[PDB]
Amino acid sequence: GKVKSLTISFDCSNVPVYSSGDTVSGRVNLEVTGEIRVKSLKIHARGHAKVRWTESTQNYTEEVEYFNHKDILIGHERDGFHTIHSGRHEYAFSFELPQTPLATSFEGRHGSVRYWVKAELHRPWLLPVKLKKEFTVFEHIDINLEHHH
Repeated sequence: GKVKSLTISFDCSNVPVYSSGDTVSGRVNLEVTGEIRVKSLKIHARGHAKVRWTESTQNYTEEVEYFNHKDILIGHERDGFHTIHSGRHEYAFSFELPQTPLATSFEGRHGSVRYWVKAELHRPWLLPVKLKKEFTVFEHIDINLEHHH
């Protein structure tokens, strides 16, 4: 069998922008011909900030992780032998972002803030296939409140 395509998509028009408290939902999309044996399909979602600065002249950098979510969508972490059959497969995933403040996605001279989901397809006697896809976070969008009578 052969993996013909492996992609990540985010469920939503515009591309979804996320913020504190939001659920990020998406899928790992896999197209296969024939059959393939897999150990696991894993996802790893992460948000982090990295910054750079100079001091009289020794250069420094600092990193902070905002969250780190891991999930096994197929198989088992041990290194299961699940079989993916001919056709198209969309493996759903979802996770919730922290409710506390999250820095806006950013790339600049002095540093960056990045959020992403990484998918890993692990197969017997083969190197993992790894794919990353960024998603955009805004610190401030629209705070939804509810009122009751």
